[PDB]
Amino acid sequence: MAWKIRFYSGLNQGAEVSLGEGRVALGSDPLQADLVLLDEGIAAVHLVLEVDAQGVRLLEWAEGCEPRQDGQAQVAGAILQALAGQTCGPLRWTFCDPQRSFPERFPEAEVQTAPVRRKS
Repeated sequence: MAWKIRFYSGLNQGAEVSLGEGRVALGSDPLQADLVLLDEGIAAVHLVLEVDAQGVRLLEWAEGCEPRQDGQAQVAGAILQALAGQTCGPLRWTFCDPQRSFPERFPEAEVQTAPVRRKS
């Protein structure tokens, strides 16, 4: 198989799965999801990827979430980077080639500091 995925959230924490070529839907509904995710806030179809030998492409995701890669919002059609930290709301995951190892801890990202404004 082409790639493997590791989950770092929810009841899937620590799970690892090898992926062949084609469409991969992740979500809480087993009728619609290739990878069943059990966590609060996971949609019936939460995230849809297209996998081939060359890489992993982001296709679709649940309303109310924004897919991010090391904190940066991604758009439909983006090619995702192996071993970067992927998030989509509650879901945290990464992927890599079968000949490489996953980090034990989810990849930390440098996020810019938020502005704040005191209320009164």
